[PDB]
Amino acid sequence: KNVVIYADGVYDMLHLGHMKQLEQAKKLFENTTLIVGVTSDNETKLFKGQVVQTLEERTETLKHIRWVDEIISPCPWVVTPEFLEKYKIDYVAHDDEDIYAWLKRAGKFKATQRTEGVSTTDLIVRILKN
Amino acid sequence: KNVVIYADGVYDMLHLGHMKQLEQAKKLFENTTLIVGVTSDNETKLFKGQVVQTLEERTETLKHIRWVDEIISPCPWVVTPEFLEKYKIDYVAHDDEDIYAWLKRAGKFKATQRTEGVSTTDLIVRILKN
Repeated sequence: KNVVIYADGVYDMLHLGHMKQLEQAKKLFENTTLIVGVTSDNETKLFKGQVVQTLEERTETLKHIRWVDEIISPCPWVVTPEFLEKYKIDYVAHDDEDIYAWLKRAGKFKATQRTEGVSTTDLIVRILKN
Repeated sequence: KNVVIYADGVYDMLHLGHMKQLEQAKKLFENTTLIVGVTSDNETKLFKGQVVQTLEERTETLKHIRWVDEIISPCPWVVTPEFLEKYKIDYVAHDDEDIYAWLKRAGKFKATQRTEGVSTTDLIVRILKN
């Protein structure tokens, strides 16, 4: 009955938006194991953009999050069909050409949603006003 | 065998330092309930200083933290002997005239430690360097 969910991300400067998305992934089924993948510094910078926190710093915050059962750190930048078999992953949970088309084709994709404005970036934007 | 621990604080822009301190409070005994108190905006500003996040925002992040079992939000600014009886609190866990002298006199004080440099403040100080 237990369903293995895989949620990968950069998880830089973790905020409420990330936490609610992890909650959503954890609660996709009644009984789950939520594995979180944390992207490497090099690949994040190479493919996405600057990261504030190191891999070690981003990974350590995640172990304090209620919803997180297991962590793969660093994780592969691109999910492969082989990765799913290796870790017995039933669904990939991530926000939504389409690099997820093959997961949806297989019935293994579970969309999760981000929250805007809750970001550590925005909180410093809110300050300074004084 | 279950021990009720009370850890109050502002918990503004929660970072790894706060999370490790909550972990420490949760793990003071083999079996605990960790109650976290979240200070009101007014009293925090009046007695300590500016707060970035609202009470609602500081409280909501805490419900995502593995170690947190219960939340009192808002909490009283000053712990009283009556508060301990009301909530059946066995120990107050907080970093260390001495407003905690009466708790230590009663055997009800458990010191916990903060971590420096892990603060959201310092992370923006680390950036900008680019």
